[PDB]
Amino acid sequence: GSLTEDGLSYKEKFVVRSYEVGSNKTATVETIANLLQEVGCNHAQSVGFSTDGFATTTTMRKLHLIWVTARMHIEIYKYPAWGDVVEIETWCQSEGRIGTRRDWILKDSVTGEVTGRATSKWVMMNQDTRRLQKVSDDVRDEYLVFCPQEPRLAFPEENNRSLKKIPKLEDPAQYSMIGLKPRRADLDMNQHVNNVTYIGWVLESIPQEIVDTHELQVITLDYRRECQQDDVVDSLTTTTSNDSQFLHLLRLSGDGQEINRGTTLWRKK
Amino acid sequence: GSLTEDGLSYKEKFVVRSYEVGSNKTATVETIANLLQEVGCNHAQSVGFSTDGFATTTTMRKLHLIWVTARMHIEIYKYPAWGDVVEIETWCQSEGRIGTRRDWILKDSVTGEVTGRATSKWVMMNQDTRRLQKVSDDVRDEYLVFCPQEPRLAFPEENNRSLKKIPKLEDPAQYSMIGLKPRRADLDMNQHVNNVTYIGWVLESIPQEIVDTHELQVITLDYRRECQQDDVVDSLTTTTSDSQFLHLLRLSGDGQEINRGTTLWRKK
Ligand SMILES: CN(C)C(=O)Cn1cccn1
Ligand SMILES: CN(C)C(=O)Cn1cccn1
Repeated sequence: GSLTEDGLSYKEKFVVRSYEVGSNKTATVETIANLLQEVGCNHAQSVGFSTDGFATTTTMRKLHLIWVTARMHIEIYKYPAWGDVVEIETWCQSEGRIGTRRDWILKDSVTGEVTGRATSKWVMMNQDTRRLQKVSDDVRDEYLVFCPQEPRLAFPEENNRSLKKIPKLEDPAQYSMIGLKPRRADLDMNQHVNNVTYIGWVLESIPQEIVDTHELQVITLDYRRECQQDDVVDSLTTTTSNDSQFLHLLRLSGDGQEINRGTTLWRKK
Repeated sequence: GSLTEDGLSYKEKFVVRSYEVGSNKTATVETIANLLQEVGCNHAQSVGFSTDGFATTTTMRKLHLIWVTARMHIEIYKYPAWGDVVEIETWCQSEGRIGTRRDWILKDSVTGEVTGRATSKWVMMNQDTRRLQKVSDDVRDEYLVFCPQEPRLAFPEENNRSLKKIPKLEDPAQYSMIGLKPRRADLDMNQHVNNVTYIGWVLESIPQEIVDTHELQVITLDYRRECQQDDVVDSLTTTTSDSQFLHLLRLSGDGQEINRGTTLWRKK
C-alpha cells in the first residue's frame, strides 16, 4: 500500500484468502469490512497518526481523546472471488465540528471496475468518561493537511441510503439469535470488541434461506454503545419489505440496553 | 507464493495485519493457524488438487472421500509483530497406509531465523458416512509425486511433543467456558466449522491472567468429532504443571467429546 501522488488518499491491493470466503466462494461482508479497517489503519500509519484503530494525534493522547465510529455504510456490487486481487482506495474528510468521515472505493484489480463503496462517520470522545465533544480548532488543523479540501464523496447522490435515519425495531422481533458472546479472536489490540464483530452479530439473525438464495447489497449500521468482553448480546431482525429489506437491533441480553441498530438490503441471485 | 525449485514444497510471504494481532501487538495463534491453512490451500491449488480444505483427487471425489485433520501441533518461538513479513514453507509427506502429514516452518523474512514450526496428521474418510479408510494404494500414487520421498520432519527429535498421547480431562475441570456457539464467520466455503475456531474455543477457558502474563509456546490439539453449525460447546481446562494445561471440548448437552489438547506457556 501507499499514499497516492497528491498525498490526500491511500491505495492497497489484497488477494482474497481461502478462509475469507463464504459458500459462494466469494469474500464475506466481514472480510470486506476487515480490509476497509486494514487500509484505514495503513493510511493513519503512513502519515504519523496512532495506529490502535483510533487515529489520534499526540494532543488527543494527552487529553485521553479518541475517534470512534458512529456509523458504517457498505454497498457491494460484486464480492471478489477467492484468489482475486481487490484494490481499495481510502480518504478522510473533515465535516466541520461534527467530526470526520472516512470513505472507500473497492475495485477489481483486473477489470478496474468499481465493485463496492463504503462511508463511515467518526466522532471525538473521551476514552474514559465516554463523553462526546465537538472537534476543537487545534485538533482540526492537525488532520486537515491529510484530507482533500474540496468534497470527495464515495456516495454523492442527492437522497442516498448512507444518510438515512434508522428506526428502533419493535418487539416482538420476527427473527432472533440469542446469547451471542465475543471470544478473544473478536477483540482488538486494546481488548475492545472489533467493530466488524457487530456486523457479524447483526447478520446472525438473518434466516439461512435468505443467505442461501440472496446476496447482501447494502448494510447501514449505527453504533450506540460498546459491548464489553463479558457482555452477552441478543440479535433481532424483522422484514420491512424482488429485493428483501430488514430492520436490525443488537441489545444486551439482560436489561435490553441498545448497542446497535441497522438495515440490510438483499438481492436474489 | 510459489512451489520451490525442486517442486516438492511451497513458500509464501504474509504481512501481519492490524486486526490479526493481540494485546502485545503481535499475531495471535489463531492468525498463525489461519496462515498455515492458507499456505496449505495454495500448495494444493498449485499442483491441481481440490480447492476446499480437503485436498482431494478426482478419484477421491467420485468415492466421496476427503482428507480430515486428526491432529494439529504448533510451536511458536517469536510471534510476528504487526507490519512484519513472515515467510512460511510447507510440504506434505506420505506416512504409508496411516495417512499423510503436512509440515510447516515459519521464518522472519528480515532475519531469516526460524520463529515457529507446525505439523499435522491427516486421515482419509467418507464425507457422508464419516468412516475412516487406510489409503487405497491407487490414491497414494497420486499424491506421492508432490512429496519428498526421504523424510523431512519439522519436528525431528526422537521423543518430541508432537507425537505425545493426550489424556482425557476428568471432572471437575479447574476452569471452564460454557455455551460457545459458532457464527457464520466461523464456517468455511462448505459450511463446516473452520479447524482454527476449535483452537479459539480451547483457549477461551484459559484464565485472562495467564494470557496477560504468559506467551503460548506449544499447542497440541486432537480432533475427534466435528461440531455442527447448530451445536453448542463447553471448553474445559485444568492446570497440569512454565505453565501446562490439559484441555477438553465437549458438546454442552450430552457431553460428547469433540476435541482434547495440551498447551505450554512461558512467562514473558
Ligand atoms: C477517522 N480519522 C480521524 C481519520 O481517518 C484521520 N486520518 C486522516 C488521514 C489519515 N487518518
Ligand atoms: C494433506 N494432504 C492430503 C496434502 O497436503 C496433499 N498435498 C500434497 C501436496 C499438496 N497437497
